[PDB]
Amino acid sequence: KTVVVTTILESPYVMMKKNHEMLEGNERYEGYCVDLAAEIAKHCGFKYKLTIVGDGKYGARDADTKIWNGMVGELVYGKADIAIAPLTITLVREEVIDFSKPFMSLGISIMIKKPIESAEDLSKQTEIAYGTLDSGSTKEFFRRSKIAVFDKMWTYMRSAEPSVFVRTTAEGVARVRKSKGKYAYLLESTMNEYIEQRKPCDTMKVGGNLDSKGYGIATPKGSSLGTPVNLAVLKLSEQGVLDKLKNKWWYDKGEC
Amino acid sequence: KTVVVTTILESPYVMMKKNHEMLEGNERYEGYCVDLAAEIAKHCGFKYKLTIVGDGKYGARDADTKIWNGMVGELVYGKADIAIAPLTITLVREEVIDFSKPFMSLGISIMIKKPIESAEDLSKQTEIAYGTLDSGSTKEFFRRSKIAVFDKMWTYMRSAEPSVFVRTTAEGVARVRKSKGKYAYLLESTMNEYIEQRKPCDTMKVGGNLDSKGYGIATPKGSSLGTPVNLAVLKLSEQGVLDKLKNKWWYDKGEC
Amino acid sequence: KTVVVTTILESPYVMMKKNHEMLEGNERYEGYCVDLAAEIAKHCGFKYKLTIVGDGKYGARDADTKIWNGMVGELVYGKADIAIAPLTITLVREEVIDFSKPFMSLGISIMIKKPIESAEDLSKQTEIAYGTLDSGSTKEFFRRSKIAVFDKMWTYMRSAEPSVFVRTTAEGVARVRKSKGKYAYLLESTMNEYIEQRKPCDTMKVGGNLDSKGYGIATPKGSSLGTPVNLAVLKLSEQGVLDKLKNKWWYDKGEC
Amino acid sequence: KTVVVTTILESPYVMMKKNHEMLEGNERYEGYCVDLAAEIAKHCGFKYKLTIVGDGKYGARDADTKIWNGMVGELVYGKADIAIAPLTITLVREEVIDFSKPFMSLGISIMIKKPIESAEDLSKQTEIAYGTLDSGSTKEFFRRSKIAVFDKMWTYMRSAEPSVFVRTTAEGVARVRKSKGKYAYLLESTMNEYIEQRKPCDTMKVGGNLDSKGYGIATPKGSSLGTPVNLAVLKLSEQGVLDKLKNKWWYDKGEC
Ligand SMILES: NS(=O)(=O)c1cc2c(cc1Cl)N[C@H]([C@H]1C[C@H]3C=C[C@@H]1C3)NS2(=O)=O
Ligand SMILES: NS(=O)(=O)c1cc2c(cc1Cl)N[C@H]([C@H]1C[C@H]3C=C[C@@H]1C3)NS2(=O)=O
Ligand SMILES: NS(=O)(=O)c1cc2c(cc1Cl)N[C@H]([C@H]1C[C@H]3C=C[C@@H]1C3)NS2(=O)=O
Ligand SMILES: NS(=O)(=O)c1cc2c(cc1Cl)N[C@H]([C@H]1C[C@H]3C=C[C@@H]1C3)NS2(=O)=O
Ligand SMILES: NCc1cc2[nH]c(=O)c(=O)[nH]c2cc1[N+](=O)[O-]
Ligand SMILES: NCc1cc2[nH]c(=O)c(=O)[nH]c2cc1[N+](=O)[O-]
Ligand SMILES: NCc1cc2[nH]c(=O)c(=O)[nH]c2cc1[N+](=O)[O-]
Ligand SMILES: NCc1cc2[nH]c(=O)c(=O)[nH]c2cc1[N+](=O)[O-]
Repeated sequence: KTVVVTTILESPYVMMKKNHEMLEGNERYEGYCVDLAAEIAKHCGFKYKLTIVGDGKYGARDADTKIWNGMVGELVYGKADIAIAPLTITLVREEVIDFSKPFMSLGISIMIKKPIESAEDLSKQTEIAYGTLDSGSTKEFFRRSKIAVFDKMWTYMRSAEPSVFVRTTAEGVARVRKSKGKYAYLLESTMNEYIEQRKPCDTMKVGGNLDSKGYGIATPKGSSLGTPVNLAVLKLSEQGVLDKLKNKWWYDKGEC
Repeated sequence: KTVVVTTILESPYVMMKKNHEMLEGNERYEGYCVDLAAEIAKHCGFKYKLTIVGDGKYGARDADTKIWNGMVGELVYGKADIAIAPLTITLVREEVIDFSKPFMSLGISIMIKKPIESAEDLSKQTEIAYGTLDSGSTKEFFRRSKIAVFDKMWTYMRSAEPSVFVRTTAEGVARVRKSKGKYAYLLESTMNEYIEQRKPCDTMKVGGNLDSKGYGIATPKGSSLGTPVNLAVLKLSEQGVLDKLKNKWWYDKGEC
Repeated sequence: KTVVVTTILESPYVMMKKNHEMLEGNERYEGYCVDLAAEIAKHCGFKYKLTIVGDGKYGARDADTKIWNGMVGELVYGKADIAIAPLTITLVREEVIDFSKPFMSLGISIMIKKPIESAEDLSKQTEIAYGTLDSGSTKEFFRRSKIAVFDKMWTYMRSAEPSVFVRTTAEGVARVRKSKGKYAYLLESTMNEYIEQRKPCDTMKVGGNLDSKGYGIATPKGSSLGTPVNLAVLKLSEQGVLDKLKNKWWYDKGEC
Repeated sequence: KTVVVTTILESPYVMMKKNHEMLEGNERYEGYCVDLAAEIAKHCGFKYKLTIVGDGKYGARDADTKIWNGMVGELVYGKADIAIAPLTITLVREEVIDFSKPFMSLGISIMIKKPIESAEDLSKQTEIAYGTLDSGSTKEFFRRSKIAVFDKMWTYMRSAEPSVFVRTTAEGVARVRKSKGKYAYLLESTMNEYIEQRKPCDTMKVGGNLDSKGYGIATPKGSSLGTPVNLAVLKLSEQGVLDKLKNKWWYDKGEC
């Protein structure tokens, strides 16, 4: 039986090809996650079909009806057999599905207009503003923080005029590019570097990751693909395959 | 029942108390892993007894007799119920034992005396020598690496005189401090930062991580502790506790 | 029973929530004294309701009818059970009501626009004018002062033109910000620091405190709350809670 | 009946006169506390006899025997009717004896040789050393402290070579004087100022008080001298008498 691989459209993980309208099957898509799916299938030996999640969400549960949307919902309700996507490994998600070892390491990073080379410097000064997404995991991390630096950041951002929070990541990047060095954006390190390697190459990632997270390949609880996929990720990590794929899709196809 | 925790003596993970002669039980030890064990036991609501691994080794499979030693041996042969230590998540270990999600991220870094800011700069120049251990993860990573930069680094190291390889990290740091800016050490980033934060403060860490690894909490295969321990690790990571413990034993206790 | 906690509307002690219309009860208020009331009630384990004093006055005795107004009136005439507010510990108030040990220390300081580093520096020179409230504790302190510096300051202020006395605190701060370094304001050190930590940040605090005063928690005479409240104040001061609460509402929420 | 006033020999509060062996009665002693006792007696209209505490201690429980020593024990066991001394208002003492409102404000301050202004700066730099007494309430303040600055200074102090903690305060000021700018002393603000005003006038108090404490007049619990002495202290504070006595014994009799 062929294995359904649910995933999401997000550059450079999964992207729609230039000549995709004429293509069919798995050839309509390309990216880091497509190559990762190919490597996992080669390691384990199964035939797979790539499918994009219908609602285009990573996955969350509502306190009202206790239902999961997105790829986590697709996994828990039997619609998909495996999720190969930039899905963050969280406790709430891990309670309902099985996560492999993280195949990519990320964290919260600072985006500026290409000095302030760390988070504490940005917190101290008020000359350069900084913002976060209007609603997201990074925003909740800032909200529920204990360290003094992040507490000061959150007290500043929550009570600030104009609203430094931004609806969507694209609007935040646009704000950073417009503000001619006045506004800094806080976001995931992987997306930060991806945008930094995009035209017109006017943004730069500065400093280190504020926290540490990871992306995992998720399977339903009690699935037969859990253990073999976990060993596949570890094998690809020690072989340097995962390092090669990140270099290819972030830098070899970069534009700077 | 009292769960036996197998552990190795490593700084700042598990060091002897300054007055361990006047103490008995788990009060004899302190460090990062002692606090981690305390929090893991608090989450799962059980009592434990810390035990230092007698062989003093992390764990590997014998080439001929196929017998594991170290904490991996203790878990495989039922001499312990958990291994709360900086145990690297690898493939063969994952095949014999169970690993949790990585509670700390590490990679190969460069140690220089307090001109070189990256591995590319290190490879291009020949003024400064550099090497790794005589045998271990770093040397095997450089031996099998197909990437051009690390391939060039390895072919330099193999054909360099005097020999750039050292017998143990202690003599590696010693040779770094004695060469007076004429030697770089390729070691784990955690040990790099720790030695950086020690007196007399004559070493620094340059560049990013060459690869990416992780330390995980090990548990015997088929144990009932694996899932609660994994959830405890995820909860501690999301609450910022692991952020605090790393900063405490690396920077707050630092002498620089 | 429910304990009535009379309070005054003063910043940053008790101020309205940014969206107090949507809220009700004790969640409708915020500030230093709200947190202090929460901790005091937690120590003594009682239920409380925050009520703003209707007259909007701290409390004084009428020289004609000998009737107290404000929160001192509420405590004397049995309209409240406790007064958790910046109430100054004075002689007549101590004669009518009971005060705890001072939970915060304050004095008379100098407010200048961001040449003078002490009160005697103000006294010796004449270029910069300075004054106090037209009616209040500071003017009376300067009036009946036998110390040479304070006596010289007072005899300058009395025989000065244009008049150096302001109607209220807001007018004094405004006159400080409308003189371009040609006017100094003599006010309480707590209000000095507060206005210093607010936008547009064009005022500073120079020199030490001219005298010593304290804010105390006031309880009705012959009540069972006095001794536990005094012990609670002492315990909170010894634990550093009072140090933290001032830092939060003065500096951690500052705008400079 | 004459009132017994227990005191402690401590400059400038209580001191022995140059011609004391010739004199008898209350004339054997002079200082800030002697003048304060005179003012309190005049306000309350009683005659008093000044006595020095036999063991020369302020007061502390001995946990094994549960017996108070010093002037606190003198008051508890009926030996003395009032204590007029630099007795800190603490939680443990307040439960057992009665304290008036504080007549003097003090705190922990930094003593240098006349570089660094504030305590956070001292914490950051490791060039200048600093340490408190081998015992006393300053170490207890530092240990219980949860703020990052004071906690990090405490962790520096605990693990420090050579031992920066000092046996006695005189040895501490001697070490500061001999250290020629290398060692800073942390102690009470009042004693800091007193030593600053004495020959050879080489030490200087710098920065601000780290915490806030106070000295109070102590009376046995449930005694008729409580409220009158409290009112006397308040009246003397509002009359400026306490300011005058502080100036007289710290500066008017200073030597710098
Ligand atoms: N450089 S990267 O973000 O593409 C990246 C990140 C990571 C990789 C591999 C790569 Cl290539 N493997 C590690 C894995 C190895 C073992 C230790 C942690 C997991 C299990 N996780 S990681 O630290 O999240
Ligand atoms: N010691 S550390 O600050 O570098 C550090 C490192 C890591 C942390 C948490 C911390 Cl505090 N959690 C992550 C975990 C979170 C979820 C995603 C990857 C694992 C599962 N692993 S990690 O990337 O190895
Ligand atoms: N830093 S502050 O003004 O908020 C402040 C001021 C003071 C505090 C505590 C704080 Cl946090 N406690 C002291 C108390 C402690 C004991 C000695 C005097 C009173 C009883 N009073 S204080 O010296 O008036
Ligand atoms: N300048 S000083 O240390 O001699 C000093 C310190 C203080 C004085 C008076 C003087 Cl002179 N009175 C105040 C008192 C006044 C009222 C408010 C707090 C107590 C009751 N306490 S204090 O703030 O501890
Ligand atoms: N960077 C990819 C990406 C991955 C995500 N994974 C998640 O589990 C999630 O809850 N939100 C994410 C947002 C993004 N994003 O668009 O920044
Ligand atoms: N704690 C550092 C450290 C951790 C290790 N963990 C392992 O699982 C391992 O096989 N070898 C290690 C060597 C070292 N080392 O000596 O740098
Ligand atoms: N700083 C708070 C503040 C506290 C006060 N307490 C009093 O007991 C009082 O009689 N007058 C006060 C004025 C002020 N003020 O300056 O607004
Ligand atoms: N008068 C100063 C002083 C006053 C003190 N009051 C106290 O209640 C105490 O327990 N210890 C003290 C030590 C000192 N000291 O540093 O000599």
